Amino acid sequence: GLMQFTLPVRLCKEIELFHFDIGPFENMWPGIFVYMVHRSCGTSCFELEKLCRFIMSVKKNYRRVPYHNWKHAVTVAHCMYAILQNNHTLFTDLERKGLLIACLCHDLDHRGFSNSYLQKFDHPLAALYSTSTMEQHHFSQTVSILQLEGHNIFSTLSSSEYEQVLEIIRKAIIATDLALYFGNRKQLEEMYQTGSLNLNNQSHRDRVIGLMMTACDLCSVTKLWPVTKLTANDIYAEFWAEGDEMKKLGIQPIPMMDRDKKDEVPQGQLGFYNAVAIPCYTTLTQILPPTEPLLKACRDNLSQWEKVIRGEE
Ligand SMILES: CC(=O)Nc1cccc(-n2ccc(=O)c(-c3ccnn3-c3ccccc3F)n2)c1
Ligand SMILES: [Cl-]
Ligand SMILES: [Mg+2]
Ligand SMILES: [Zn+2]
Repeated sequence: GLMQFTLPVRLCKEIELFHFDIGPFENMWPGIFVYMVHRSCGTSCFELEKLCRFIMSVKKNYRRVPYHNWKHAVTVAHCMYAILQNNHTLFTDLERKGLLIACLCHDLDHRGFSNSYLQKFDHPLAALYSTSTMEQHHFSQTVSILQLEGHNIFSTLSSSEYEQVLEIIRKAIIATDLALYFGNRKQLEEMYQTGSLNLNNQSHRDRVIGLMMTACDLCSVTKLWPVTKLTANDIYAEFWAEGDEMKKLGIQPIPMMDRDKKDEVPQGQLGFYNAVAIPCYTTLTQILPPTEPLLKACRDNLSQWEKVIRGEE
């Protein structure tokens, strides 16, 4: 009960910032997550014994892939921590509980392949879940782990609170399907602009939580340039492996996934910043002003990629 987690001074201070990098010491990441739960939620939200057992089972069920791995899980959870801490009074106790867990679990058992590759391969999961294929699998994996003996971190919640938090977690994980982001952000853009955005409207909160999930999921593009640039390598290592597997199915991959077209990555990054990342953080900053540093950091990285093209690096 009186057992706090305490980080070294540099981490204690920098973990509060949006651009925090969780570092290369894997064995400190569970402790970093618990620290964030305790400050974001309370030392009472979860039983430490059950939480620690849940975290280590989640870790085991992430695969050794270049990008969609345990480090991504904890990175995405830290961005959500930074959003929640900078918007103290806007979120319920259940929401803060649900969303950190949703972020830790959002890519459970990822193989490093897109929904499109699963469908073209004719993977069994594509027959089970026709849309948001991997995201329905990630939620399924989350429910499976919660149901292991001694792993139900929500046990002290009432029956209705339990149904609510699992519904927050389901919608949050489904919302990390980037195919769904484009329409979600458009709707939020319309609602903010016409003044009809109402955070007491559950359908509206759901949409805002959706956008927070996209923002946390993409947060590699909101780090300092050296982190963003080095993470790009891991992201493209998966894209190129998927490209190889498309060629093995007798399909020419889109240039983004073709390792013969590495020359075109810098211009491909501009499109992604301009079509996806900047619009995401812009709409997020409009709804939640204290998340502005994500947009500023994203714009700085856009400027760095422009410099790569202009041959200045
Ligand atoms: C451009 C478009 O319209 N669609 C699209 C679709 C999927 C991927 C990317 N893509 C390209 C370049 C990147 O750096 C990233 C990117 C940056 C941080 N995270 N992701 C990311 C990685 C894997 C899966 C989804 C992700 F969002 N994503 C673009
Ligand atoms: Cl891979
Ligand atoms: Mg995902
Ligand atoms: Zn993800």
